[PDB]
Amino acid sequence: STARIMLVDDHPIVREGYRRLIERRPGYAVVAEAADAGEAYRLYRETTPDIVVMDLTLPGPGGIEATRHIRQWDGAARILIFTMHQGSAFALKAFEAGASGYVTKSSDPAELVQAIEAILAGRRAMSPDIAQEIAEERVEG
Repeated sequence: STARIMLVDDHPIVREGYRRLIERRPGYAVVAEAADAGEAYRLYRETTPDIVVMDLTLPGPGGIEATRHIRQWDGAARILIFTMHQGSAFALKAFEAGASGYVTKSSDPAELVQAIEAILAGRRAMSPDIAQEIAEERVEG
């Protein structure tokens, strides 16, 4: 049940912590690591991974701008925004931009791999806290 992944985070050591987390789910290989949007686009084109995982916040343009760029080149691109920032604000955006998942970094660690798992399954991934915020906002809307 296999997969190649790209990580785009400007936090070189946390990035590594998350690589090691992702790779405990066997079959999953983190195949390119990027530190900003530019390097991301480049490496996407040249490894065309099964899924990219990106911060929302990047030195330069962030994951949402990043996501547009990549989708413009590859409309089927699977991107998971993974972030510390929350609020149905940004996730709606991220979504309207093409992201297939928006997960928060203080959710239960497991979230990350699950999300990746579900996106590859072909579904849209949302940690609880953001699902709650969006739903909660549709409810009083």
